Amino acid sequence: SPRLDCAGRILTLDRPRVMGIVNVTTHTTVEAAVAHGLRLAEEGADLLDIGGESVPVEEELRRVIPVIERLVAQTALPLSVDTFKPEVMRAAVAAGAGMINDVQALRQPGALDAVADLRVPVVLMHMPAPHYDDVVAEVHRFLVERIFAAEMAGIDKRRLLIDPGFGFGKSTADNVQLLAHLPRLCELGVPVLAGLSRKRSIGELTGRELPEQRVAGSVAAHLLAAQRGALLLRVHDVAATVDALTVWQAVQAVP
Amino acid sequence: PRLDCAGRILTLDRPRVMGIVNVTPDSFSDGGTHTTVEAAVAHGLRLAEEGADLLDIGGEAVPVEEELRRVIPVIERLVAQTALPLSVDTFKPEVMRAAVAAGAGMINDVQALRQPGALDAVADLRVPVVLMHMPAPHYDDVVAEVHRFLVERIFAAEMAGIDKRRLLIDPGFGFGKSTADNVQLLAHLPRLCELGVPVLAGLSRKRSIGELTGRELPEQRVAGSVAAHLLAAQRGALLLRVHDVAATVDALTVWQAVQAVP
Ligand SMILES: Nc1nc2ncc(CNc3ccc(C(=O)O)cc3)nc2c(=O)[nH]1
Ligand SMILES: Nc1nc2ncc(CNc3ccc(C(=O)O)cc3)nc2c(=O)[nH]1
Repeated sequence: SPRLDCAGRILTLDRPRVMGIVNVTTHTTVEAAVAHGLRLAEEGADLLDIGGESVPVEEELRRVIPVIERLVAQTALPLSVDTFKPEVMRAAVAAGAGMINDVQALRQPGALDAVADLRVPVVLMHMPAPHYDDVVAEVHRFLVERIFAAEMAGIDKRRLLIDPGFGFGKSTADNVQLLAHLPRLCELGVPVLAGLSRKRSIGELTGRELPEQRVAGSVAAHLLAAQRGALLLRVHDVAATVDALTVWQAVQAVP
Repeated sequence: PRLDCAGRILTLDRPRVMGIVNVTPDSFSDGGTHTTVEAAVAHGLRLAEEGADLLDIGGEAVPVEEELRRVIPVIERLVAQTALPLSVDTFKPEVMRAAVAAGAGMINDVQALRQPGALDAVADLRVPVVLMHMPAPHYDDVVAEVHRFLVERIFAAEMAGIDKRRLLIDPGFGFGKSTADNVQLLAHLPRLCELGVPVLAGLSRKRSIGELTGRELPEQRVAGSVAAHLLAAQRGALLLRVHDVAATVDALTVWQAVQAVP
């Protein structure tokens, strides 16, 4: 099973794990984000993903660093930094972040070299909605190219995670196709992370217009993603996703 | 399966949702300004708005006269205010007959027509019937024992003149079953689907869900129940008996979208 060394905090993917979303978009903003990350840790998150973007590096650092510093001291959970900027990647890891969550899959100038030096795990996400002749084949080809580019830069394959990037330049039909064909992405030999949390495609499938109305559909999408091979799930609704996976694990355990 | 619920058709081309409507004073926040009937009707209407495919009305040891007093006015009001099929959750043939006369289109029987007169009552009514298993006792093989019991009740119903096409079966999750027995039955649910009759599963906010997730209160068991019901549908169940209708509907809709991909 994949064993991820998140700067000393081990994340073991022997079973699907839960990555709690901590959005940090001022002391009162930092305070709210830290309290939320603590709530998600109590709800059974296996990892916290800290994001301060959607902006200049120094602004992104002002938001993310105090949250990383406080959460690394107050929780024993691995911490992920959601950024595509190499200067943020280096500074966040210096602050205590144990993983890089990169929507740009190390395509920003200097990201490859920055991460090669850090020895933390890295999520290689797909983001190009454009027309796809075959979204599954195109996402697979892109992810192969990024795995190889990371390996050529000196990043050990065992530090890699991949992600189809649900909702990034993808129609509802493209997202459903990627979820249904998720086992094809699991053949790249690297753990797959799926993030469908309260996303527009969940809302379109269920007719739920607002993010918080999409919890039931998101918990179901994440259970299906885990059934189809995903080993990490990026969610807002930690306790609910934990309960869904626990029930499924009990059923799956029956010989 | 196409179930004719006294004129209201329930098509089981996909897993369907049976909304739980409990007609008991205890089931509602007793402020003291609403009647029990009024609260149960409003709840059944809310579940219909949430996308329930059928409502299951239950009044229950409850004396038969009190059971009738609870379920009948609720059935009369819901049959007029919704187009959904209505199930009556009862083991008493007097309630079965009266509920069908009031507008109920299905009988949901925890006793699988074992009460004296239930076989006769159902044979005459020509409405679908749920045959549930209820004996927690020690089981040498809970799956084999539940399967045998259900075979015997299907046979008994057919021998009484009840057309096989009007039957549904149900493993009775939580009825004389440990958490381990319930998990075993859910995991081995495809074995029950081999009997050629639609399978109903009800794990809604049940103690076993609470034990699996560490959720002490019924209302904290929603996520675990929605997951159990999705797994039951993946494993062959065509009907799901739930409190959390909108949430179960959303889970099944996402799964249907994924399943539809060739
Ligand atoms: N690795 C990873 N990181 C992410 N970071 C932010 C986000 C947030 N992105 C959005 C994209 C689309 C939508 C949408 O509503 O479709 C909402 C948020 N997603 C992910 C993701 O899925 N994977
Ligand atoms: N067909 C059918 N009807 C039912 N009626 C009442 C109930 C309520 N039964 C309970 C049994 C156990 C528990 C529990 O918490 O274990 C709660 C309710 N369940 C069903 C069911 O599963 N199937």
